Amino acid sequence: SVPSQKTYQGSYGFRLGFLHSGTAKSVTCTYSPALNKMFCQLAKTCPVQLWVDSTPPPGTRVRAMAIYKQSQHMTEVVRRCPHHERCSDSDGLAPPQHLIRVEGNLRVEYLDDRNTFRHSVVVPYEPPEVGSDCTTIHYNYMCNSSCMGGMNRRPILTIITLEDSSGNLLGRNSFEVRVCACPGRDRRTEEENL
Ligand SMILES: [Zn+2]
Repeated sequence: SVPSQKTYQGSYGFRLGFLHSGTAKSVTCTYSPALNKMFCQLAKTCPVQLWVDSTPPPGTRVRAMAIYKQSQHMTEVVRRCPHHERCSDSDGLAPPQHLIRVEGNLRVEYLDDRNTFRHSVVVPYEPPEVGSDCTTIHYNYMCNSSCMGGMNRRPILTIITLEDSSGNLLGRNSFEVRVCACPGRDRRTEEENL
């Protein structure tokens, strides 16, 4: 089937935020508010912020999953291409087929859905620090959008879900993603078409 991608702030006022990085040649990750699209480099740190109005109960978890944006590819599971799947970039935690990984969190958990076969990565939800207003999760995309045999130029969306310790849905948000070599340039160019 196909995972829901409907925005749902829920009772905790769950929202996503991103760094305002700009489009200079040096940027490794930059978000476009106009396109609700993230442009980032392969395996590089991609900061995604979790903003809430109320602190979720203990045991709450955060899940990330990718799905193809185009309706004619939506049913196809998003996974790494043969090359990167076989490439030796393993961190010892993430399965080799998974596109999305989380770095700097030893409590990260990966899942191959037994029924839908969709891949996803989840971490415990942690309240914002003192003086801090949001929680930051560092994601890494282990395949380029252009990868032959993988996404193969097909656009993807990343769906972030907030769930309780039992898996019940608490909140949902999403954004488009493009993994490329020059995020800044690519973002600036796609926004010109506006
Ligand atoms: Zn690849």
